[PDB]
Amino acid sequence: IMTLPKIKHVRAWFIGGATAEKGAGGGDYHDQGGNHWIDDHIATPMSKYRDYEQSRQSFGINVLGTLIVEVEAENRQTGFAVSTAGEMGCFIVEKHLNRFIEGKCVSDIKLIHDQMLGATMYYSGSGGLVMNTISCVDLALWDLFGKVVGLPVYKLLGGAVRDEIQFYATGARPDLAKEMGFIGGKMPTHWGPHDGDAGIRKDAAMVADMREKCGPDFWLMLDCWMSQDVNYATKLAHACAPFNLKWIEECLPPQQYEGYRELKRNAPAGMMVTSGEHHGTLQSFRTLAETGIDIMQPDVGWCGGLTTLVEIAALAKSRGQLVVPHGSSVYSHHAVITFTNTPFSEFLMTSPDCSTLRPQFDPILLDEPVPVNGRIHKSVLDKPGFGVELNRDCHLKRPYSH
Amino acid sequence: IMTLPKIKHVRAWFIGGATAEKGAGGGDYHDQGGNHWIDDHIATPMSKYRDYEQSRQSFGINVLGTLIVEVEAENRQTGFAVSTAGEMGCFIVEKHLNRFIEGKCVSDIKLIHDQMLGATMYYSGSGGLVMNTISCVDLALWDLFGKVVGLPVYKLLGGAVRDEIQFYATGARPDLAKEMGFIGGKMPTHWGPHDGDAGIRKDAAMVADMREKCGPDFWLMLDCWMSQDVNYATKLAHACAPFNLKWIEECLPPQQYEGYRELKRNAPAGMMVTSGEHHGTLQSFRTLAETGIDIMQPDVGWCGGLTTLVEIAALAKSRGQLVVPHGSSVYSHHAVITFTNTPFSEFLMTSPDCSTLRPQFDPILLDEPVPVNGRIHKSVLDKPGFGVELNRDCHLKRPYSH
Ligand SMILES: O=C(O)[C@H](O)C[C@@H](O)CCCO
Ligand SMILES: C[C@H](O)[C@H](O)C[C@@H](O)C(=O)O
Ligand SMILES: [Mg+2]
Ligand SMILES: [Mg+2]
Repeated sequence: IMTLPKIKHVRAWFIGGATAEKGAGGGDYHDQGGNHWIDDHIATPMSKYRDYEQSRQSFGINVLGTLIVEVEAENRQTGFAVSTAGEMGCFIVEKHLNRFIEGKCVSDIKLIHDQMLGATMYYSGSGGLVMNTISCVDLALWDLFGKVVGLPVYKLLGGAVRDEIQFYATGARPDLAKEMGFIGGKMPTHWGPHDGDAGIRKDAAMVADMREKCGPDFWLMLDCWMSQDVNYATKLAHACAPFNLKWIEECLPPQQYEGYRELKRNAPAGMMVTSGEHHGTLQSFRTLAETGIDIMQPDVGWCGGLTTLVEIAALAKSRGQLVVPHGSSVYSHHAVITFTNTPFSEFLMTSPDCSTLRPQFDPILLDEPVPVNGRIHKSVLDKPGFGVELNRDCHLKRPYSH
Repeated sequence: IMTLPKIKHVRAWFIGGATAEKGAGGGDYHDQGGNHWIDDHIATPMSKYRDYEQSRQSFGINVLGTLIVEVEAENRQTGFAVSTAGEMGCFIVEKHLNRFIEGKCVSDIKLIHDQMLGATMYYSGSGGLVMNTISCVDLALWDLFGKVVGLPVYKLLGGAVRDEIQFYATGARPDLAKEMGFIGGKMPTHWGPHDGDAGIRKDAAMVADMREKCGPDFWLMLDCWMSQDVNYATKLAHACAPFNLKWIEECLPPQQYEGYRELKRNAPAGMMVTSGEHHGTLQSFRTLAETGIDIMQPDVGWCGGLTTLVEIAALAKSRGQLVVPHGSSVYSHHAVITFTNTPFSEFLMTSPDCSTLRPQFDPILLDEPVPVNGRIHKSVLDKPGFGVELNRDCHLKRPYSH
């Protein structure tokens, strides 16, 4: 029998965010610099305001920054993970959650997870900031466990059900993505309800243009980042039907379950409606799944962690729905390669102009895998835990201790 | 016409919490000391764990502490409010929300509220910590506006619809509350699902005992603080029917809307099922209301603020449902005294043994009204804003600035 060490320490750091260096990248996808496609007039719940229409950074989409959680075993072996939470995330880990982590066996992952959810239920809001923090701890624990055992997380889960992961790319250049080998391209909408018919015409024209440039089989999708209402989303969906838009994503704020049910009913035949990247907790996904949307897209570092993601996958599978996680790099790779119902995955372009394969969490992860010709072979993931190391060269800050 | 000043500064402080003095009380109801009824073997989602069964403080119900938000107008007049968020709440106000507040007219309350919701949607989780912070800002704004205009918030809202507010008391001593003049007493359950039939027997016996001591007309209620499941809650509800328990509260975690619908259907005839203190955003309450529960109980400082509470009241009223806010002291008083569908209100005993009328938010609020003979006359609320001043004698800490 294999002997397992206990967890000795848990520590949290952060980079980027309102109290560090702006544009640090890493865990917080939106903590970028200037002239980045990911901040180029993207439609949001705030773009109806003139002062917040051109830039998401202007309303503060980058204030949190990156949270880094590292768990150390008694034998000095360590595991870690990153997510979006920054300094406040550090407070939660160092001043609250540490009590459930330290002293546990490295294999007590599900126990620690349940205790974190139970202990923070009174202030977690079942999603967002607090759940991002819990997710980061969960991932760090899986990483440590796999590194202690000497196995990649995907093998601990029951092995891969496919030899490689195929990706679609999210960014402003589906055409460049096709050249890179991706199977599809998801573009962000730039106009919203306040833009009316003109907004619909413009975003639909954007899709029409890429359809002409990419061909019929390369998938095209629209990401709406919680910026619409049912009527606008319905009009946009129908305006894009002629171009065989594969799916229209997150048209509504997360609490609007009833609206998603209506939107899905109104959707053009064969066109999928998706959401989920901002939802958290298994129970929320149960409610989301029952709205009838085609694909739920939890972010492994935001939905509650790998422990929760695996449950969401089972939920979707029981209903014949697909689960295609939001970004997440290796944290998603090790999970989805084992999911029969995750036939493809997402790669969110961190490259300012979507012309290069800059790593998903650049530069916080050392040796971070990137799709080559739109794919990541399972052999690439054949390393202990999630297979990466923390880039200690980054200016990590430790705001709290215990 | 009256001239209104612009908002010049917004500042956040905190007391209590994991990074200050434990047991500070104030905004965080649970940041108490030892031997307090509010921490006496209260059933929770964590009490199934032996190490966290006896005390909620042990699992960290007190790590956040009190958040204090003060908004200052150009004319030097100030308004403020308190809630549960502490240090992290300060980060959110000083490093993110300040951009939507400063520079606005003191009357731009609803605008600032919508911008706070839109700008934090990507990490707010629609409730909990972030929403508590937003609520605190909202309340501070109403306070400032009323103080600038020279009117109590309840008059700005459209006046009182009753001359006094009648209260029920939450605590371990319904009998002592009856002597104090309260119209009812809500007790916390001490056992949970893991305790099975014995747990049900014990909490039901507790209700039976108070029914014998208090008489038939004094109301009795059970608060279950998200600690049960549908079957346990159903059994407990039926076990308490013989004693005419008025309602059984928050039996399930907030995301379990489907469970609440089932619980309400299973409830004994005439017995009410309530929840809502941990829910946030108007949309969540729409979903909650549709489960059919009888009373929604948002906390003004957690649900999104006064701006949101007024909307929730309209939602409930449109359906014939009642809205009875969770604690909140003056922040609830000024709102509910104007609600036709809030016939009574709650006073959560901060007194360690529920024998005295220690102020709801003691000691952070100066001149904080307390029910006298179970009531608060509207004349008591006849002061600008929410009618109270910040107890600057407390050891307020300013972790962030901008
Ligand atoms: O699904 C995703 O990769 C994210 O939602 C992309 C998002 O950050 C860009 C805004 C699109 O409207
Ligand atoms: C005593 C209970 O656990 C809560 O702290 C009280 C709260 O839920 C209320 O409704 O007052
Ligand atoms: Mg998306
Ligand atoms: Mg309650």
